[PDB]
Amino acid sequence: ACVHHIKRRDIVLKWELGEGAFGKVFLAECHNLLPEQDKMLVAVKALKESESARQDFQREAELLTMLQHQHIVRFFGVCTEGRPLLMVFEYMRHGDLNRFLRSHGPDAGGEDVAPGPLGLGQLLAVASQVAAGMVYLAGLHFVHRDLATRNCLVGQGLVVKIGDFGMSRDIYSTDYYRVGGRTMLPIRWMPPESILYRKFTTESDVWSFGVVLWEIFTYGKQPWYQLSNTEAIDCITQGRELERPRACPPEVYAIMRGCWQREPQQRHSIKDVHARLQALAQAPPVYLDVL
Ligand SMILES: CC(C)(C)c1cc(NC(=O)COC(=O)c2ccc(-n3cnnn3)cc2)n(-c2ccccc2)n1
Repeated sequence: ACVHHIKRRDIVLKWELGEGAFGKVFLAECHNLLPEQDKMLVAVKALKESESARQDFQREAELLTMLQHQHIVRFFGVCTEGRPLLMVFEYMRHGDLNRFLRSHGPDAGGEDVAPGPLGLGQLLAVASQVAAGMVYLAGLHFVHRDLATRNCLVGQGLVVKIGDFGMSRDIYSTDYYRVGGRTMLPIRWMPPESILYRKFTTESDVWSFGVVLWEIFTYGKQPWYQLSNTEAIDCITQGRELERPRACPPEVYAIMRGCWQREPQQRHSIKDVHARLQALAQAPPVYLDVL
């Protein structure tokens, strides 16, 4: 295929970062990858096992290459020469966004972030970048089907990027409802038409962003954490909706409710939601203090 390739001798593994059921991730040095950077760090996902998995690897590499954008996960290329098959990603300091949110919550500094909880303007900065990525995917008419903070990485300078990780099914297994045997539905992020009728569209993606907007202002709490999976399915289908968090100002909770309209056709577009959040994010301290 028309993906970029990387020679094994340029890659040098340092240590393991994480281990899913279908993939290990390592930190590694990569030589001669970029022009200005002779020696840079990278994340290296190694494929596990099977003849069926070799095809899924192929599909990922193609999708990732053609769907590159400032706020989508950065992908350099593969290493086909000799097993195991490697995928080279850009290394992201702070890990996934859920972990980052939990570590800087109201439960009581650093290089990238001030001490204590994240500020209103900092929270809105994260919401805007995640929103910016969904405008790009909506534009090309690709549906994510599993948008959450656990599938968002954070880097140096608090740069946030959207992805889709198989490690999330192991680390955050509680966030999925198992069905059939090998299927896993993230019911707490899904709209009514997805749960009942099993239809996923761009409108079903906006609902999930509303739930992602709720995650951020709760500093990474699970939606409907008090309810079990079956209790949560009853709750969403019967039209009951999440509360406004303590950190969330009224103006921002209006944007969540905007995403949560029952009939899909009456929900707001992702472009208009981004417009509000980016405008709100870049607003001056005088405006945001009275917000
Ligand atoms: C563009 C979008 C969102 C539609 C998409 C993206 C992916 N694939 C990924 O996200 C994969 O990423 C990593 O494996 C990864 C692991 C570890 C790291 N890192 C840790 N520390 N630093 N980096 C960084 C990436 N898709 C996919 C498509 C088909 C099948 C499966 C997945 N679909």
